[PDB]
Amino acid sequence: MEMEKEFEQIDKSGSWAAIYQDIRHEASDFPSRVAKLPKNKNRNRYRDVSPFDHSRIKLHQEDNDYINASLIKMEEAQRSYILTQGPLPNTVGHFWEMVWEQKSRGVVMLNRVMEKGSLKCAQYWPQKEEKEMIFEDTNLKLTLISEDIKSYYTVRQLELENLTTQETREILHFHYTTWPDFGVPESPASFLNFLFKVRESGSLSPEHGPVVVHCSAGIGRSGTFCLADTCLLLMDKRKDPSSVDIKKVLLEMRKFRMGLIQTADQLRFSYLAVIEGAKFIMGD
Repeated sequence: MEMEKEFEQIDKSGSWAAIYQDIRHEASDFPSRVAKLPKNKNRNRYRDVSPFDHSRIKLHQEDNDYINASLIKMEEAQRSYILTQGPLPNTVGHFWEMVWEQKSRGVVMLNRVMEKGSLKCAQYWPQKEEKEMIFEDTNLKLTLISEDIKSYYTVRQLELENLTTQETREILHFHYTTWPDFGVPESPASFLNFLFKVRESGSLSPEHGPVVVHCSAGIGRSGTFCLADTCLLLMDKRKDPSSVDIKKVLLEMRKFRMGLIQTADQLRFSYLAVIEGAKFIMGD
């Protein structure tokens, strides 16, 4: 069924809450035993958001290999993503260790450091060229190279140096700065423009490791980003684009991380973004 008609049908009948609860009921349940070990309590932001054991990213250290992060591997679309929580005061070094070890080119951030008057993640990158950051627990150095501030997003060039080997790499930071404190955006236009800027950079392409994408918990806004990207690519690749079923794609992604898409409003917004984005994919 053409999602655009499915959309109007759900909208006229006002059944978004019912559709969304169906997804919650059918979603996969896999173990997350490592996340729940006592030694990892200060590595999790939220008690009820954990990576599954089978898909969690492992840090390359013998001490403790745990980070709250998951690999979402989309086989038909030929895209992979790492979804993670916003870094905590005690996990900023782990976060950049994972970026290094997984050979990522881009980091996508969908929240502000403070929202609703509370801290939603650590200030984990440098704000001035001449004030670099050193993460002593993981032996990394991070320097701000340049910053481009636009009305709806900011893009930063960063240098990450492995101090053990003195290798350096350029990392691109894509920061969507205008998601509202409550609810979802009224139009998907600026979110789609942002997605296309990330694509254009190479950060989603198979010559690099998976993009790292986060918000506060790494499931709501972060799930909207990867869901929209994968659905648009499938519409490009298939003979019949109307065969792409956004609920089926979301359930496939939920095999790899729990809770993706947190509200019925986020589900509706994801439909809207794909419907409007397709009017470029099909050739306009």
